[PDB]
Amino acid sequence: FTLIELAIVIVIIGILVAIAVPRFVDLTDQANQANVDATAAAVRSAYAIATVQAKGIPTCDQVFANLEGGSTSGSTWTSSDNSTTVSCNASADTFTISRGGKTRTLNLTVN
Amino acid sequence: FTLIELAIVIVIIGILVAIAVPRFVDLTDQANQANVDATAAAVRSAYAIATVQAKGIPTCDQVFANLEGGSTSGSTWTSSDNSTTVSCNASADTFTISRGGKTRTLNLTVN
Amino acid sequence: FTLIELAIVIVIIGILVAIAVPRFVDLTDQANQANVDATAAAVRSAYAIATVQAKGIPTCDQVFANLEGGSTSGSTWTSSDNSTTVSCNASADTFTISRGGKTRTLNLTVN
Amino acid sequence: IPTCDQVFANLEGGSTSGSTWTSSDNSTTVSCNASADTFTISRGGKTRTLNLTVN
Ligand SMILES: *[C@H]1O[C@H](CO)[C@H](O)[C@H](O[C@H]2O[C@H](CO)[C@H](O)[C@H](O[C@H]3O[C@H](CO)[C@@H](O[C@]4(C(=O)O)C[C@H](O)[C@H](NC(C)=N)[C@H]([C@@H](NC(C)=O)[C@H](C)O)O4)[C@H](O)[C@@H]3O)[C@H]2NC(C)=O)[C@H]1NC(C)=O
Ligand SMILES: *[C@H]1O[C@H](CO)[C@H](O)[C@H](O[C@H]2O[C@H](CO)[C@H](O)[C@H](O[C@H]3O[C@H](CO)[C@@H](O[C@]4(C(=O)O)C[C@H](O)[C@H](NC(C)=N)[C@H]([C@@H](NC(C)=O)[C@H](C)O)O4)[C@H](O)[C@@H]3O)[C@H]2NC(C)=O)[C@H]1NC(C)=O
Ligand SMILES: *[C@H]1O[C@H](CO)[C@H](O)[C@H](O[C@H]2O[C@H](CO)[C@H](O)[C@H](O[C@H]3O[C@H](CO)[C@@H](O[C@]4(C(=O)O)C[C@H](O)[C@H](NC(C)=N)[C@H]([C@@H](NC(C)=O)[C@H](C)O)O4)[C@H](O)[C@@H]3O)[C@H]2NC(C)=O)[C@H]1NC(C)=O
Ligand SMILES: *[C@H]1O[C@H](CO)[C@H](O)[C@H](O[C@H]2O[C@H](CO)[C@H](O)[C@H](O[C@H]3O[C@H](CO)[C@@H](O[C@]4(C(=O)O)C[C@H](O)[C@H](NC(C)=N)[C@H]([C@@H](NC(C)=O)[C@H](C)O)O4)[C@H](O)[C@@H]3O)[C@H]2NC(C)=O)[C@H]1NC(C)=O
Ligand SMILES: [Mg+2]
Ligand SMILES: [Mg+2]
Ligand SMILES: [Mg+2]
Ligand SMILES: [Mg+2]
Repeated sequence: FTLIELAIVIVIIGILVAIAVPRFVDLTDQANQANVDATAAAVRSAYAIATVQAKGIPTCDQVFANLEGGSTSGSTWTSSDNSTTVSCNASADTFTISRGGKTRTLNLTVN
Repeated sequence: FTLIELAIVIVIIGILVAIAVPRFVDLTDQANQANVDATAAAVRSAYAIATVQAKGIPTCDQVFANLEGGSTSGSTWTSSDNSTTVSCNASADTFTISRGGKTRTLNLTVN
Repeated sequence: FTLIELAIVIVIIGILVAIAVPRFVDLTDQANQANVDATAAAVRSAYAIATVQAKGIPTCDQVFANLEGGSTSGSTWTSSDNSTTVSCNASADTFTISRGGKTRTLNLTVN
Repeated sequence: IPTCDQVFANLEGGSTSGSTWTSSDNSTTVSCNASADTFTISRGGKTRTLNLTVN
């Protein structure tokens, strides 16, 4: 390369640097909260559907039977990507929904 | 970097900019209205259930006992995320449901 | 940005596009039908309650006195969001319930 | 269902003249055919079509 071309390069490098560039940000807290909230809405609907199926107060299993996005092991349901959990305390008439420390609780009577 | 690579970069930057990009929009008015409406539906059902429990006209507390998503302090119920409110005027036979300035009123006889 | 970063961006844009995305659909016909049907159920109950209050065949006004979700101007009742209408033809012993072109008719004797 | 103008109101990088939006550097175009429930996006002969119901 000629000295002129190198001089031009030395100029242009200095100008294509000293742009702004975005930071990466750990937005997983906000996303986890929305996941927990959307899951809580789904649990309420799944419970409501279960009260028709049960013709009365539903069992914990009847509620989780109506959730699509995951699998269940006795008294708990887990999203297929394992981070979101739902669980009953059937004696405490309560569902807890949680993901990455974000959490929500539904006080729905269940057996 | 060579001058050719910088020239190519100067071209491509100018083309990956001058896309469209969406505006963020404060859609909280539309969402607040839907929250107030969904809550109003819940209050009507909670009231209807309360008329069976009460075997007659229900008390303001008997109505709020049938709402899941929050807590009550005398004559008012508040969503667990505190922005949605329901309140009785038991002398005025009225429930008011409100959130972020969006509001609805139910004229249900209560004591 | 380097040419490599722009190349990576050109690849990833092409893959985050060419997802599926849902269509918006005007489901207002199905929702309007359900509104008309739910309102028709309410009119039947309001009429039945009115036959006890009247100790006989009720007046058109005695029937609408038992409906919560709206207001009345002589011989018609309108939802507080004005789109759903109920009206008597007291000479034709008929109530018509309608919303957005969806309609239902109840042949209940009234005066 | 939104109008063609309500859709373009939400795009930042350009301007609109009835039924079309154009990037501020004028080469990228978007246009509605509101009767055909379609948006066409194009630039320098490269093109894409979205079948979204609009009025
Ligand atoms: C929901 O299903 C999913 C998959 O479908 C998953 O498997 C979940 O976990 C379970 O998975 C297995 C069963 O399918 C595990 O074995 C386990 O079962 C649980 O139940 C066992 C029998 O009730 C229990 O065993 C005990 C016992 O039999 O008494 C309880 C104690 O561990 C006990 N130990 C002591 C010291 N008291 C013995 C123990 N003995 C000794 C000396 O250590 C055994 C014989 O070694 O075992 C299991 O311990 C277990 O609770 C279960 N996973 C767990 C919790 O490990 C399934 N349900 C859920 C949500 O757990
Ligand atoms: C519903 O429950 C939730 C939580 O479960 C929440 O706590 C709500 O608010 C209340 O919370 C506390 C009680 O649990 C507060 O103390 C408060 O109580 C209300 O009732 C008090 C007694 O009736 C009342 O006190 C008065 C009084 O005793 O007369 C009323 C006046 O304030 C009065 N002042 C004057 C000048 N007349 C006195 C006052 N005196 C002076 C000289 O200032 C006191 C002695 O300092 O107090 C309280 O004022 C209060 O109304 C209540 N929160 C509020 C409203 O602050 C609970 N209910 C709801 C919805 O409020
Ligand atoms: C139910 O209540 C709600 C609110 O509570 C709502 O107001 C409804 O609509 C009514 O609202 C007003 C009354 O509160 C309106 O004035 C109107 O009243 C109706 O009754 C009037 C008197 O009976 C009637 O006026 C007439 C008349 O007096 O004869 C009838 C004719 O219009 C007549 N015109 C002619 C050419 N014959 C005259 C007219 N004269 C001329 C030369 O034009 C007048 C003097 O200008 O008026 C009204 O016309 C009206 O029917 C009523 N709203 C309407 C229908 O406009 C209330 N009831 C319902 C459901 O309507
Ligand atoms: C979107 O906005 C941007 C800027 O905000 C841009 O301006 C776009 O282009 C338009 O810009 C002007 C209007 O703001 C132009 O005038 C033009 O307007 C269009 O509408 C005119 C009236 O509807 C139209 O005129 C007509 C007519 O009035 O009938 C249609 C024919 O041209 C007609 N000719 C004949 C032979 N039938 C007459 C013509 N008569 C003769 C004898 O020639 C006139 C009187 O000379 O004119 C215009 O022709 C035009 O369509 C519009 N730019 C264009 C298309 O030229 C704006 N909208 C878009 C996207 O176009
Ligand atoms: Mg139980
Ligand atoms: Mg009372
Ligand atoms: Mg009659
Ligand atoms: Mg159309």
